[PDB]
Amino acid sequence: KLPAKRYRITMKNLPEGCSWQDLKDLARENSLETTFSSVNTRDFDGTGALEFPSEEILVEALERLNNIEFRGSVITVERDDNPPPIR
Repeated sequence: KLPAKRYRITMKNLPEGCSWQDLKDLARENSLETTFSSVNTRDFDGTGALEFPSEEILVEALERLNNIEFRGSVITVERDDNPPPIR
């Protein structure tokens, strides 16, 4: 796989109305502070994205959120780095 110089991750398999406020609530309550959040309600893809101020919370929250049962659905988190081109 490729490296990553950030502290953000994306969620998948989360077909719920969990909005920025929701994910932010559970995140902060689960010992995970985030500075940025985002979700996709426009479609039924059930995928979100969160970011932490530090890497410690990112790796921890990622390993603590990765593969989790919620509302009868198994949600998973995976980092996705998409930096700019070389030009």
